Amino acid sequence: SFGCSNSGITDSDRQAFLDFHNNARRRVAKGLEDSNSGKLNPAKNMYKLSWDCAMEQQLQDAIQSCPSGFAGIQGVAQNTMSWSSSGGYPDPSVKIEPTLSGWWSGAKKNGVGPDNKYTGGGLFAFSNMVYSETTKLGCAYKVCGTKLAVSCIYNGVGYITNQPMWETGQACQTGADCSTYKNSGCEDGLCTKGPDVPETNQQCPSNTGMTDSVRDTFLSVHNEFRSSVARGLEPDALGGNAPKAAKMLKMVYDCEVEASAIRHGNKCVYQHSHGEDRPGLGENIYKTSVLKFDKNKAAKQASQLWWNELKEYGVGPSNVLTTALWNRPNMQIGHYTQMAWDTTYKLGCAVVFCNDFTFGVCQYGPGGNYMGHVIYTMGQPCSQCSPGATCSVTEGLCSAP
Repeated sequence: SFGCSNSGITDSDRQAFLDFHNNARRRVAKGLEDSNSGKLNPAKNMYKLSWDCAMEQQLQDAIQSCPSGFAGIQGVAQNTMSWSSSGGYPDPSVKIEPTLSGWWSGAKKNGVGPDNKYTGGGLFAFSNMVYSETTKLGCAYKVCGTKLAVSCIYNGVGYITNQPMWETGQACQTGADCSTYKNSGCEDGLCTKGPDVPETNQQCPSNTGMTDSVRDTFLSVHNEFRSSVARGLEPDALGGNAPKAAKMLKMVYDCEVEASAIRHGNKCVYQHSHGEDRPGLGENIYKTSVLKFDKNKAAKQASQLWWNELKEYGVGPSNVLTTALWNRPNMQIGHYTQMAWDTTYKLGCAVVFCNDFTFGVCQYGPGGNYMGHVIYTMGQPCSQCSPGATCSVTEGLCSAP
């Protein structure tokens, strides 16, 4: 049906954009898509795209003059292609397939790394098409005399350095296999996103700018990484895995710590707050060029980019945060350390839409990154938890709340 008002393209065009993307996504998911050398890895959690009229209309409005470069539309990644011909374009629909196949040819021509990680080398356009967490699609073309621009925008970002375009696994069998969004369906190996759950703010009613869904994203992503690291499961670029943690505390969400992150977030200056403005609190910051970026997507991406420091740069088996590891050229580790800091247990975050970037701030109480100190005490999980605390060996986190 589509139900789009835009007369710039036809339904037949919308169906050709949409089908090309989903057929190619399903091929990847099924492990059937060619690479430069063998087959691409199969995909779990590979979502089917749905058409979005609002996304389509906005993109259509931006290309009326066949501009050079990117539209700068909010909340989305963009793919773009320009054609020239002295004969003009009496049937622009015939350029849909070679545009999309030209975007797609990224992977076959250059290849994709063993973890399906984005590294560029010419995967930009392929990454937007294939990105597993993307659920919405909007495309449009415009004729400008002898010039044709064909473009698609996507509600997910696939060009982030070292982030996996998709996770290797079997394609979904039922909707229970789709882990990215709750209550997803499954159509022949493609996950299908259901309707959006309404955003609530019951955890911290005095604060403005944050919602419960975003809080639980930060909190669960933090805790799950701390659980993983305490049990010896997290890879370290400096050798093997990071050591087991003896007394890794489970984080709780804290409204006051949130209110403090919100204050700094609302200033819209990409830098650390002064330590006296967050007294006794650690801090992690994040921005992305994408404007008005989904707050949950921004929370998950920020958390992972901070965490990735361990597998990218490394800490080593002593687990000590040293000035020698700190001062490494082009290597930062301090965002990861604060996330893994065992004495740190209150989390409060903010995601603020600034006019220049989506800004993400998390604050940490009591706050780590003591120079010359271990990031966490090393030993068997739960071994050194405080006298009255609970801990399971299958999670490895000391908790009292």
